[PDB]
Amino acid sequence: MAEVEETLKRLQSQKGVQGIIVVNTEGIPIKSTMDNPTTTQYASLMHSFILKARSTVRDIDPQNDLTFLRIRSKKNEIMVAPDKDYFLIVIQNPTE
Amino acid sequence: MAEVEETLKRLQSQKGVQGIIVVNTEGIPIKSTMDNPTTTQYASLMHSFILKARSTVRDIDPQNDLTFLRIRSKKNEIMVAPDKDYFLIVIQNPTE
Repeated sequence: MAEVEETLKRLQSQKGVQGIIVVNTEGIPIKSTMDNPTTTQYASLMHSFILKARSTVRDIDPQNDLTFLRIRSKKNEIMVAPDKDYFLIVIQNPTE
Repeated sequence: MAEVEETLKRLQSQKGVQGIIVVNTEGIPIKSTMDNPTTTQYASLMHSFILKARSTVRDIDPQNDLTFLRIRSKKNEIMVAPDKDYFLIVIQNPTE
């Protein structure tokens, strides 16, 4: 938990970050700064993102693994990837 | 089409590139450098990939549109995004 808190501090301290969400293996948002309705949705939505893309990646090759999933949108970029036992979600302005 | 072809030559000319594929909205790989079975599979799950995320993003909000899909793997990084009427896919070694 502290790990995410250490990164959230610098993120929320810098300009560009819109909010950081953290979901556990159970699916519950252990921590989040986004909106109420925006967090609850992102929790499952994001969690399902890596879950869906994962089953697909397996088709890309026999021996593969997921460790990064970005999606540059029109509003902002939300970084999401599989962690030890949780799903990190970093939302902020676009970089591309 | 030519645009993608111009970028393919340079890519195939440089190291790192594993293989580039060019699929349309219908599902026909106008261009491909990978293997026979490797192309069909890639172009197969390709359309299924965008259709998967595009279906999820709809939950994030009403007004939006994906324009970048990157997935860092263990074998290589596969980046794909929506084009004029096709889906460009650049496969090569990892960058980050």
